[PDB]
Amino acid sequence: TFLSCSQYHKMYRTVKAITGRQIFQPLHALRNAEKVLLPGYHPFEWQPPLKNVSSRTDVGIIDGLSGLASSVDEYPVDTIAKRFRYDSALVSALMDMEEDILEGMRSQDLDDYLNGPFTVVVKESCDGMGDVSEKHGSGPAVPEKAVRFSFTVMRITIEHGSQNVKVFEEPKPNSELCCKPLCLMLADESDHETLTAILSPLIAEREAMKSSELTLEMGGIPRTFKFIFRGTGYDEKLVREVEGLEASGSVYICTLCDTTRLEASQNLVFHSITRSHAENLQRYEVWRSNPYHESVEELRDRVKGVSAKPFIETVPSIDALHCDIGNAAEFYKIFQLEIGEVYKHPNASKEERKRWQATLDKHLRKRMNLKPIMRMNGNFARKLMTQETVDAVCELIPSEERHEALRELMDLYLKMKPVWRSSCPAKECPESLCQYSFNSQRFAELLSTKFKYRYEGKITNYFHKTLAHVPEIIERDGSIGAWASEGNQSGNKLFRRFRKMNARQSKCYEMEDVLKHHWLYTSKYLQKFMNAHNA
Amino acid sequence: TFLSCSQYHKMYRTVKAITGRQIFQPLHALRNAEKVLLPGYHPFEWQPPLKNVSSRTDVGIIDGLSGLASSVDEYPVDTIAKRFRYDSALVSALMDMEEDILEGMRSQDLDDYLNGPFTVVVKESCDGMGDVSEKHGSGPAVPEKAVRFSFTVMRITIEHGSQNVKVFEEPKPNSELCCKPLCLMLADESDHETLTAILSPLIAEREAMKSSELTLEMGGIPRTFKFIFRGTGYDEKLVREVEGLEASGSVYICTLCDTTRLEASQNLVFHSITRSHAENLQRYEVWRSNPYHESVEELRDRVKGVSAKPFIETVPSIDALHCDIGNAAEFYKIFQLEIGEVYKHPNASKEERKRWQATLDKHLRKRMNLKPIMRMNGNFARKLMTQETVDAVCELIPSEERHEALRELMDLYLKMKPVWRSSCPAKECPESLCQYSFNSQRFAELLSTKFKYRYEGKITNYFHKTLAHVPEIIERDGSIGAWASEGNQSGNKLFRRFRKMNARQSKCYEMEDVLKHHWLYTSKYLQKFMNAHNA
DNA sequence: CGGGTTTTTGTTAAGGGCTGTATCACTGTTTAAGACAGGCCAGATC
DNA sequence: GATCTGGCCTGTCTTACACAGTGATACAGCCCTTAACAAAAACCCG
DNA sequence: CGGGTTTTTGTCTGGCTTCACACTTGATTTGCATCACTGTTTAAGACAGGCCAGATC
DNA sequence: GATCTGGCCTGTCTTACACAGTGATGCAAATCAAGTGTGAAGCCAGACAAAAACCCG
Ligand SMILES: [Ca+2]
Ligand SMILES: [Ca+2]
Ligand SMILES: [Ca+2]
Ligand SMILES: [Ca+2]
Ligand SMILES: [Zn+2]
Ligand SMILES: [Zn+2]
Repeated sequence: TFLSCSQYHKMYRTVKAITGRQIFQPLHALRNAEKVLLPGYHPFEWQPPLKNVSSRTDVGIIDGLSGLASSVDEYPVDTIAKRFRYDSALVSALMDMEEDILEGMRSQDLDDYLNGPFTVVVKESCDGMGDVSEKHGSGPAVPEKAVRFSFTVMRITIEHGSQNVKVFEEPKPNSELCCKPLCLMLADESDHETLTAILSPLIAEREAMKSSELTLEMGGIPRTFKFIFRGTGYDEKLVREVEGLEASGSVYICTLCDTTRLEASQNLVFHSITRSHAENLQRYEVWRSNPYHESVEELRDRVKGVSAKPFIETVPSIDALHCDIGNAAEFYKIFQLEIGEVYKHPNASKEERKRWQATLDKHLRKRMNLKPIMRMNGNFARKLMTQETVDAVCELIPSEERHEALRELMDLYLKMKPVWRSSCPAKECPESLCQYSFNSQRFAELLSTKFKYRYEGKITNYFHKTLAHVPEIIERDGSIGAWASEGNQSGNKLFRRFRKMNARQSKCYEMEDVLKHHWLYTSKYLQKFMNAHNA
Repeated sequence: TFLSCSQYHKMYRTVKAITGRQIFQPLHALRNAEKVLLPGYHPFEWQPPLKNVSSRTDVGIIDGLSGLASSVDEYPVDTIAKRFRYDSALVSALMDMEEDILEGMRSQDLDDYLNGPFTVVVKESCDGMGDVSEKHGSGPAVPEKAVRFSFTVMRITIEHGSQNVKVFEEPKPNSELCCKPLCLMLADESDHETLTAILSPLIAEREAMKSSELTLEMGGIPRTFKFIFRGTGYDEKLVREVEGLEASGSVYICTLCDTTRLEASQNLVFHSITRSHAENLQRYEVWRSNPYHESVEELRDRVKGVSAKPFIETVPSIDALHCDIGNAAEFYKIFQLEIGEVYKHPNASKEERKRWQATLDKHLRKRMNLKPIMRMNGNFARKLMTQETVDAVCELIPSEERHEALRELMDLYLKMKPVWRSSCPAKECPESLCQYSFNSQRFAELLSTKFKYRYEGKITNYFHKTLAHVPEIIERDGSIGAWASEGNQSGNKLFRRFRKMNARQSKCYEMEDVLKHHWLYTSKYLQKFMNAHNA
């Protein structure tokens, strides 16, 4: 309810004095019940012990700088940052859902008194937010950016009998209140030095606990958990940055296969994922070393635009959210270009196209009340992307064979969108999946011919991904929509709301508070209560 | 507690599902319990009727523009503004404090069923809070201002037999939560045409209900109320604006006596109070008409600086908040001067000035943790005006006697501060009240002799009001602290909060929501629920 | 008026468990509008 | 050409222009109990 | 070890009890959806020509 | 002289950067409000007779 302590105390004492009873509990009984829900409360132990990681079990909110050298002699740093220790936070996230683990265990007809090697599958994701500053006073202070690194327990399995059974699977994976916060920093997500300064310890802890087993007493008996991390909720820019690629405008487009934007137009769907992390460390080594004594423009070809040391280990994936938003903006542009009738007379001016845009947006907020937006958002993408939109915009272009072509294009795009928009297209839409190959090869066909005034050279990133990589990503990892960044893209509102209503402005405590409240919010032993009206 | 409706409903359904009972009430129950506490619910009857005011009794929140013609052909107005009708507001206030004034008659050994002509004494306060905007997106561009005209039932008094007994007196007169809001608008306080367009109807209503008697059934038996309005919650700026006086930096300084700054410095404390509202209207008539055919520079002597038509009827009084802030800032200036020994070597340059300022700032921050600031608030003025602060700053002057010449000065200013700052100096500090004349006269001598290097010509306005008019404003009104703008100055907080936490962004509903919620917050039938824990 | 009784009450101090409220460290990071007085140029004028 | 006078420009001044609200910590009451000893009306009993 | 002493149960037929509960039908409350409205661009970075300007044969 | 080439200038094109939350309406479902006599689930009757948990020769 985003109440504060003074307001909760007002309500407490008022209900108490009126009713006579004590319906709400006092504040200290909330601090005590809170100590149980943060990390740093339960006893756990690793085996073998974690290399370079402490052994204590009461480690709460650590300073994020990790003892970063802060004097007037080292590289200047003022980015305040708080975090959890990865292992203790993961333990807390598991004993926050002990009850659901046990319930799923019973549901799968398993002996509730079991302690097998529970294989957890976590999905971690960082996403830098912008302009988290405010106006606490008479002044427009400054642009202030933040970065949240967060994770989520995606799926818990056990190796019972001779197989694996889902003891637990996240209901809505990319939701604002199942993405647990792990690190909060106030820094530009492209300030590579400070970013690595903050995130290096977390990657260290992650690499450490990737190779051991966690003993944790869970409701009586102790259980042994094994972890498998999957960094997937990184948007395209953060993938190209952390993994050590060149910026998005390069010749090398796909962060999953090493193909060049040009040759990605002569051949649209015959690629295969070949951009791992080990290979990219190897390619950076070849770059920095240059053992074949090549020129810059030959060494680039040798190492496929890798000119930086891969920092975090991500996995090849496509970010369904930004994939769909980019496709929608792309279609907005193609609608404008169809209005301009460019397929017959090219090379208009830098204002004829603006007039075409005016035509389009007037017609749209006259035939749909679809208000124009200068920043493409998923809402405008859902509203735009319909067969009704070509149904409308057909009456703005003179020829009708363009109606036919664009109608067919929209048909194929909507016929394939669910396969990467769902959260389990193996069962939710298996016909679309088993026909994706054909329904996208013909989409590429019709992009080759009836739009070659655009797709002769440059074909954008997300179209290449959407067309050529989706089926094998599915055959590799189940779905595409679940493994996305929508979860970490919602919590910006929570960040701002907590920093406004529940904080202490001290610039040192003021971040512990946000981190703590967002942790509590995304808890589950509490959502069990706030969802009590569903019996 | 400032809950939304979604949040309140969430808490409601949670408690209902957990407990199983129903402690909180559904939203519709609260809307029904709200329709009773807003104005435009009870029946009332003016006798004789109110000239130019309707007779309906169910008029609540209405467009503040009062049907101001808004076409392309009229003077363009764009200010959103909501208001209550003044009589409806007073009726709701009275049948809100019904229980309290019944208890008052009980305590005063009167009859519950007594229907004497209750004379009410209401305070009027209008304050133009500024910068009430927030950044919705990107761009700090537009600052927007606001104005809230409000009132406060200050005392209620029945004329039992042949004596007036105080059935009710406000405990905290200038408090956050008894200043009932009446009208509020988004417009500069000095956009004089808009301000008059909005406040002309309200003035019409408060002029209508000055020769009538509200008949209102209160706890069964009907009662006859009869009003006295006093406009006092006005900062110097609006006083001068809506009385038809020259801007505050003129030669005619006091809004109570018509005297020149030079003559104020020659004669420090012997003035009377000789500037009413009818006198202002009559002097404006002299101005506009110019009956004696004389040039501007002696006509302005004839009309003592009245060159505009008076708009509202305010009373001759001094604010207290701005009074002590101004006097404290003037002592701060005297300190910056004494550090530099301006008396020995006058006419320095505009670098030693800032040097003196930074000297005093660093010194005070070192000695008292009194971190300096630019906008001098009330906490700064509170801390700075202490005998300890002069005892500290006294260690920065090479002189031997300026020590005592500041010690005595601060001594007398402190002997004077309670006299006006008190909400009833008669029975809180009558010794200060009977010595105030002597203390102010000695203070005046001290400024005139050991500080003539500053107060030879210019003497600021507040060192005229404070010095020469307090011992008569007291004898005319009682206190000075009660009749002040603090109650309104505080409510500004609430506005901003409401405007972001309880509103509809509709730019038409988004203001009546703020106004309704502020009326509720200011109610009393609810404050004696949120104060149940004490009693 | 008493006067044995009830019938209930007043009191002590240590230590703890609990609860309610006050206190604490801390965060804003220059005004804008108008009045008047010089002072110096700048042009009107003898 | 010399001189008298007004206009413009800065420059000082005087009124305003958003700090109470956040979580955490610290006291200050305040009741429960040991065990006994004494104390206001409540009231028949004499 | 299997046999024996606790807690704990079945157990009496009677009369008792509170209270759910039959069976309408409209006047209320309560739940859960809708609804109209709000924000009013880019900012770094890659690649490509193209023009010009200075170098070189 | 004549041309080549390299540097700077825009000029497009790529990924990215803030919309669910406000108070209001408005129908569907629930309940509930009486009627009046029912039976049903326990209550408890002091005292008596077949089982689980553990002592005991
Ligand atoms: Ca991002
Ligand atoms: Ca994001
Ligand atoms: Ca003001
Ligand atoms: Ca104010
Ligand atoms: Zn690819
Ligand atoms: Zn005066």
